[PDB]
Order: sequence, then C-alpha cells, then structure tokens
Amino acid sequence: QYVRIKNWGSGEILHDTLHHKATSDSCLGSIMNPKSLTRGPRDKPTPLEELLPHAIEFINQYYGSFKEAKIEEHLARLEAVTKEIETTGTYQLTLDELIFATKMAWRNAPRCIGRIQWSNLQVFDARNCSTAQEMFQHICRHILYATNNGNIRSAITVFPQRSDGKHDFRLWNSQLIRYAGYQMPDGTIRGDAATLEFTQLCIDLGWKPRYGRFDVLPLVLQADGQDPEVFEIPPDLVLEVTMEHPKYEWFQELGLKWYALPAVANMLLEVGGLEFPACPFNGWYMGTEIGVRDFCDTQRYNILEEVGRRMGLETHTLASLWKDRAVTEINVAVLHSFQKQNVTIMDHHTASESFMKHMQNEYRARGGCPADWIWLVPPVSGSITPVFHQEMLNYVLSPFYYYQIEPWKTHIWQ
Amino acid sequence: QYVRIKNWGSGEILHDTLHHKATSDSCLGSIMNPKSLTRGPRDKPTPLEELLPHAIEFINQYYGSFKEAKIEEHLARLEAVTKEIETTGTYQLTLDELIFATKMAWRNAPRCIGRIQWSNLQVFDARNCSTAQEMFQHICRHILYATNNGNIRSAITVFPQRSDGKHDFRLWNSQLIRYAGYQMPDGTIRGDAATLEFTQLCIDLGWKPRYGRFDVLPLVLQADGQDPEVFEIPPDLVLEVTMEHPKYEWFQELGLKWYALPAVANMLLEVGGLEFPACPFNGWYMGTEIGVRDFCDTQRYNILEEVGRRMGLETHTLASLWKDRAVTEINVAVLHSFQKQNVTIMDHHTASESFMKHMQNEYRARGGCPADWIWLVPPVSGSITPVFHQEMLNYVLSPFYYYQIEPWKTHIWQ
Ligand code: HEM
Ligand code: HEM
Ligand SMILES: C[C@H](O)[C@H](O)[C@H]1CNc2nc(N)[nH]c(=O)c2N1
Ligand SMILES: C[C@H](O)[C@H](O)[C@H]1CNc2nc(N)[nH]c(=O)c2N1
Ligand SMILES: N/C(S)=N/CCC[C@H](N)C(=O)O
Ligand SMILES: N/C(S)=N/CCC[C@H](N)C(=O)O
Repeated sequence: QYVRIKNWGSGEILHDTLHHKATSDSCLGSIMNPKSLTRGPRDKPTPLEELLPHAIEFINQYYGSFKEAKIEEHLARLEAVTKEIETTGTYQLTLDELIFATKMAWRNAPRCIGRIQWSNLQVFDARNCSTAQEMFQHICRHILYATNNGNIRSAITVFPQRSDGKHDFRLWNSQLIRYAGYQMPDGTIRGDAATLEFTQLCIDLGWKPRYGRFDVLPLVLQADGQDPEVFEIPPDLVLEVTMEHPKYEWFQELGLKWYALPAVANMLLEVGGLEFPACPFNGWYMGTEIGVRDFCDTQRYNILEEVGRRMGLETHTLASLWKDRAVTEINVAVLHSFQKQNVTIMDHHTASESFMKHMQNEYRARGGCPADWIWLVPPVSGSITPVFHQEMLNYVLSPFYYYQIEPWKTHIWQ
Repeated sequence: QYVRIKNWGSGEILHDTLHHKATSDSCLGSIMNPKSLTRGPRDKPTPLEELLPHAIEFINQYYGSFKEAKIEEHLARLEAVTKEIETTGTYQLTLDELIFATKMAWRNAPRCIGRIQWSNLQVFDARNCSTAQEMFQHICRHILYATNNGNIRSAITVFPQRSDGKHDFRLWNSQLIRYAGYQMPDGTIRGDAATLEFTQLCIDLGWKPRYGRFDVLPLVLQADGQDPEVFEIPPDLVLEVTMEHPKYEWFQELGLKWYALPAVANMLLEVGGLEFPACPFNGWYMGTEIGVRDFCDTQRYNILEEVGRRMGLETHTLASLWKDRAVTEINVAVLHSFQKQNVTIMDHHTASESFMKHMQNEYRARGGCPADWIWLVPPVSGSITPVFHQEMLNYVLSPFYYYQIEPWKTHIWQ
C-alpha cells in the first residue's frame, strides 16, 4: 500500500506514496531495520525439506574449507547429520563447526568494519545451558574474558539453538553493557535516551533506578521459554573510561565516561538451517561510535552544544563550522582517554584502511565481500576515508547475524 | 555473469562473484553510474505507442497541477499533442510546459540537496538552436546570467530535443566551468586530475595547453550530429574565488582558488517520452564540494597532506585526527573566501536543515521525495547532519535528469 519511513533523529514517521509512480527500470538501502535483515519468531520447528538442504550446503561449505579436505569425514558427517536430522528433527554442530559458523557469520556481516579480524574470534559454547542464572554466568565469563583488563578481545558466547520456536533463549538488552535513560521530573532526560523504553521495562521488573547519567543497565535474560529474570551486572566486571581531552583540561569537568566493551546482545545467528536467537558477541570500539554517535547524536547524550560553548565557538552560527570543530575534539578526547587508560580502540581512519585491506583479501580469496556502504562509512570525514570512494554490494549470505523482533513485543506472560 | 565494482579512489576495478550465493530475500545503492540511472544513444525515433502514453501522462501531470485546472485546454492540448504526435512523430512542448518539466525533473533528482529551491529556476529555451557556435552563445548567456557577479542564480538552458538519435546536441564537458589536468613530464600531475582524459581530448582537437593548476577548460560542443567544435570560454565570464583562511594568513600562500559556478553539463532531461541530451543547469556551491571533495580527494587537488603540515599536525599518525582538523579548516577557508568576496554559497549544515524542510513540504504535498542517502549526506560530519538519521527511498520518477554515456565513446567521425 505504502512505505513507512522513520527519522531516527526526531523519531518522526512518514508514509511514502510516490514510489508507486516509479519507473520500469526503489533501493531500501537507507532503511535501518528492513524485514530482509530480520529473522522473527516461530511456533513450529524448521520443516525437514528446508532444514536438510541448508544443512548439507553448510556441511559442504565447512568441509570445502580446509586445505586437503577430509572427504571421508565429509561424506560421513553429511550422512551422520542427514541421519541425525531425520531422527531428531534438528541437529547439533561439531564444536569446530560452530567456530567456523560464527567466524563466517561475522565475515558475512555487511555492516561491520572490523571484519579483517574475522579469523581472530573466541567462541563460548553455551549450547548445553538451560537456566537464566546459568546464562548470566556465561555472560559474566564473557564480559570478563572480553574486557581482559583493557586489552579487549573479540568473542561470542553461543547459547542453545532454536528448537520449536517457543523455547528460545533471548537477551532482551541491546548490548551487554549499556547505560540507562530516565525521563526525569523536571521534563529533562538523564543518561542514554536510546535505552528509555527498555529502562522502564527493567523498572517494571522491579529494577532499582539509580537515576544517573551512567548507570549500567541490568541483564534481562530469558531461558527456554520462561519469562525474563533480571540480573544486575557486577560493577567489578564493567570497565569504563573517563573522558579527558589532551589539551582542554576543562573537558574532564564534563564528568563524561563510557564503557570499554561494545558487545551486541540481541542478534540471531543463522547457520545450516538452524538458528540461535541468543549469541552476544563483541569486538572493540572505533572512536566515532562514542565520540560522534553516542556523545553527539540528538537522541543520545547530545553534548555538542556545550562542548562548543566551552570551546568558545559561535554556537549560533551554523556557517562557522563549530560543530565540525567540536566533534573532532570530542573524538580526540575519546581516543586519548582510551589510549591513556590502555583500553583497545581504533580511530576511524586506520579502521577504514584496514577494511580496504580486508576486501582486497576477501575478493581475491572467495570472490566477494557483502558491504553496506551506508553503514561502513564513518559518521564523520566520510570522503576523507577510502571506503567512501569504494563501490560495494550489500547482500545476505549464510551463515549470518540477523536482527530480530524486540522480544518484549512477542512474549508469553505466565 | 558477475558484477563489476570500481574504487573511485585508486581507480581499481573488482569483479564480485559471491553475490550469486545470496539469499531468497543485492542493493546497487553504492554504485556511482548504474545503467538504471543512465539514458544512452539511439538510431531510431521513439516508437509512437510508447511516446504517446508518456506524452499523455506528462500532459496530465502538468494540467493536474494548477489550482482550478483548465480542463478545456487540458483536453485540447491532449488532443493537440496526440494529433501533433501522429503527424510529425515527436512533439513540441509549450514553453510553460518545459518550465514545469525542468522544475519537476530537478524536483525528482534524488542526488541533489538543493531541491528546496526547485521552484526558483530560470529556463533558457534554446530548442530552436542549430549550430555549435549558437550553442556557445546560449552557454555564455547562461554563465553570465547564472554568475550574476557573485549573487549566483539557478538556471538551465534547454537545447534541441532528441529527433532520430543521430541528430543529438551534446556538451562533452562534465560541467560548464572546470579546470584542466595535465600529466606532466616529471611524472607529477598538475591541475584537476579528474579532467585528465577529457583534457587530452581538448588537446587532440588542437586546444592550447596552458599548463597550470587552474586552467578553465574549453567548451567542447556538438550540434545536430556534426562533430565537436572547440570553443574557449571568455575569462571575463569565468568568476573565481581565491582561497584564504580567516586566521591562517599562510593559507593564501597555497595559491588556491576555485570557480564560483557549479553547472552540470553532460546530463539528459527526460520528459513525456521526449529526451533532451543537452541541457546544462546550475545551482550554487555547498562548501564541502570544494573544501572536501575537490580540494581533498586523492583523485583531485589532494591538498590535505600540506594543509596538515603547515598547520603543524602529526601527519604521520592517523590516530591524531589531523585529517579531521585540516579538512575543517579548508572548509572554513572556502566558506570564508566565498563569503568575503560576496559569492553565494551554503555550508553543509544549513543545507541539510533546509533539505529536511524540503522533504516535510514534499511528503505532505505530493506524498514522497526520491532521495539517495549515499549522495545527500555530506562528505564530512555525516551524523552531525539531520539527513544522516533520515531513512529515504531512492526511486526514479519522470521527468528526470539521467546520466548519459560519455559522447566521445559513441561518436561519428566525418
Ligand atoms: C574486532 C573489532 C570490531 C570492530 C572494530 C567492529 C566495528 C563495528 C562497527 C564500527 C560497527 C557499527 C556499530 C554501530 O554503528 O552500531 C559494527 C557493527 C557490527 N559488527 Fe563489527 N566490529 C568488530 C567486531 C565484531 C565481531 C567480533 C562481530 C561478530 C562476531 C561483529 C559483528 C557486527 C555486526 C553484526 C554488526 C552490525 C550491528 C547492527 O546491525 O546493529 N563485529 N562493528
Ligand atoms: C540551488 C542550489 C543547489 C544546490 C545547493 C545543489 C547542490 C547539489 C549538491 C551538493 C550535489 C552533489 C554534487 C556532487 O557531489 O557532484 C548536487 C547534485 C545534483 N544536483 Fe543539485 N544543487 C542545486 C541546484 C540544482 C539545480 C538548479 C538542478 C537542476 C535544475 C540540480 C540538479 C542536480 C543533479 C541532477 C544532481 C546530481 C548530479 C550527478 O548525479 O552527478 N541541482 N546538487
Ligand atoms: C537512516 C540511516 O540508515 C541511519 O541513520 C544510519 C546510517 N548509517 C549508519 N552507520 C552506522 N555505522 N551506524 C548507524 O547507526 C547508522 N545509521
Ligand atoms: C562509491 C560511492 O558511491 C561514491 O564515492 C560517492 C558517495 N556519495 C557521494 N555523494 C556525493 N554528493 N557526491 C559524490 O560524488 C559521491 N560519491
Ligand atoms: N565496535 C563495535 S563491536 N560496536 C558495536 C556496537 C557499539 C555501538 N555503536 C556503541 O557506540 O555503543
Ligand atoms: N552545487 C552544485 S549544483 N554542484 C554540482 C557539481 C559541483 C561539483 N560537486 C564540484 O565540486 O565541482
């Protein structure tokens, strides 16, 4: 009938009618959460006829990998899985298979610039898990391992796969560590406005509102099918970086800081027909994420106004390019602060140069590299970056890390 | 078989094979010159059965416009055109129709941020033209009018429409005014490296190589079907702005300047079935085009290296964010210099804010607004801009300004 378009800034929604008068030649590229990048709920298992080919394909991918293939085991595994499939319905992956799965799924994530590190990933097998409390433990083991006291390490903890579709393990949080946002009495908003709805949720589930600007949210976990059990993260586990500029000593007066661990929680790993609706992973921050997005977005901490004022710029004259100047300094503050306190981080430039090297290896190797230009290009200094001037195709392969419908919209309440 | 991907930076070409293993859900969005945005040559006129509906549709669009429609004339014109069509083959547009055509075609250009000015456009009817020399005159009239001694005015001069497909009027240049690029003896490259191949062309057609960094290229024009007649632009007509920073007095030592007129030449206007392969237009510069793209691209003047050195930054440490700092200053230099010498220009921020206002008017009015996010988002400070956080659909409507195959590839040599 029509297409819904949202402005992630003002949150305003629009309905596009004109597209119908289009030509006999409508790129969805700009859209954030398309259905084509999401993998929703269920009620029944994966029909055999589908599950089977996907499975075989996957096993063929895996075994087609290693130098001098293990043809016998290849056939054997195919056979063994085929069998296991017809016998149980679903099937289990050899640990080494999962490792390969997650690495490829990351390798296939079109919106990630860190993919040159695809081969350096740590996998935590939590497939035998069965309780929320047990999830919580694996998660802490994750956070601890990942953090590694500043020398951040990429890792992913894989929880139980999808069975029927009503026995799903799910982390309700956006990412492992994430500050809270509260709509205060004086009409204002303290903390991270992005986590506003979710915060209220934690509150409803009896969470203790610490009412600050940097209150690390609790882990909302749900096992099998059972409701979400709220678990607060141990502060000793949450490493943070206090922001301070290398020349503007007044920058620390802003009382700013940010968590050192970027760990996406709510994504789904699809592989060989199976799907794991819970498998948080982490890489390491890229300056701009914090400096530009987190600190400067209108919908986030929105600091640009005062970082500009305190710098003395003509904040009431757009043409003075103060916003450009301010942001750059916030960026160095972040980079400086992470660098100073020995917490891994990568500036957007060195990041892009490496991604360019990634493609070069990727195309030469397998013949392609799914890339979302809209996402891959840094939020600042776009054309200064090599990736801006790089044409790229955005396509979904398998395995893959799909988005998924926010669990609180589709959940049973016993 | 496979998809060709080019890196507009290193000019390197790659062949994507992987896309085939895609899912049963491949956005071309990143591609610069897709076939879906181009309208090539011909050998025969526009088959009646096609020409007719497009024509009627167009006339319906036009007459459906004005408050209290002129139904009688509507029908009359439909009839009159229908008749004219079956009688001549092609047909002629009432002047007021062309005006409406160009404004809508601009209004439908998904890669332009200045579209809030869609209604403020000047149209020069050069449809009765017939010689290159005569083109040259209209062009000068254009450049002169457009320039308006700094207070730049948006305008478009429409040359003769397409007849058979071998009697096309075509401007071989990228844009009206554009500096030259010469691959010098000492291996270096002076001027605008983008206009390297084209420059050689001018040279081959006996053009006098002035061997500098800012030599405004000659107008390569071709009328009817006849070969390109070289015409040099009158220097009194070419207004320029000498670059100078408001605080770094050493910035003018760079001996930098740029033309004040952004006038795209090589595009094609499609409307009601007809197509005008020659109809250069112009708006007015947006800082970043010159400051970021023109001055800082590796493939252009590439000044970032020394603007950084002269500023004293750690040019050998990407992480110092010097590139971010340098560019911002070059940007203010451009804005300052244009502002100082009273030449219209708009910073990227004020530009985006107005475009946001444009959509608001556009959606509310007609129900849509074709937008290419990849193009609309400024080459620097992306997320600082409102358009970054704006989801948008990129679709081709009609009328429309299509790209077109570089004429020197498809041309007769008598
Ligand atoms: C090793 C360092 C890594 C870096 C520098 C890196 C960087 C990034 C950046 C800059 C983004 C955009 C984030 C945003 O704007 O929200 C991103 C997205 C993403 N990354 Fe990577 N990443 C890294 C590791 C990983 C790992 C280890 C995985 C998976 C195993 C991964 C999976 C993804 C996915 C799926 C997205 C898309 C998130 C979404 O759609 O919201 N990344 N990453
Ligand atoms: C009034 C001021 C205007 C401004 C501020 C403006 C600005 C821009 C900018 C920033 C771009 C991108 C340029 C590039 O990166 O190469 C652009 C592209 C474009 N503009 Fe606008 N423009 C204006 C007027 C116009 C007018 C008057 C027309 C047509 C009648 C127009 C048609 C287009 C088209 C077709 C493109 C795409 C060019 C391409 O695909 O290479 N613009 N404009
Ligand atoms: C609407 C638009 O797609 C959206 O604001 C984008 C664009 N590119 C992005 N790129 C990254 N890396 N992260 C983002 O959140 C976004 N958001
Ligand atoms: C490959 C990529 O599409 C290309 O470098 C782009 C992106 N966005 C752009 N946007 C504008 N305004 N102008 C451009 O030339 C480009 N080039
Ligand atoms: N570098 C990585 S893995 N980022 C993932 C999400 C982090 C988010 N952009 C943030 O800024 O919090
Ligand atoms: N503002 C307008 S109409 N731009 C059109 C092309 C100018 C080109 N980007 C340049 O920098 O020369």
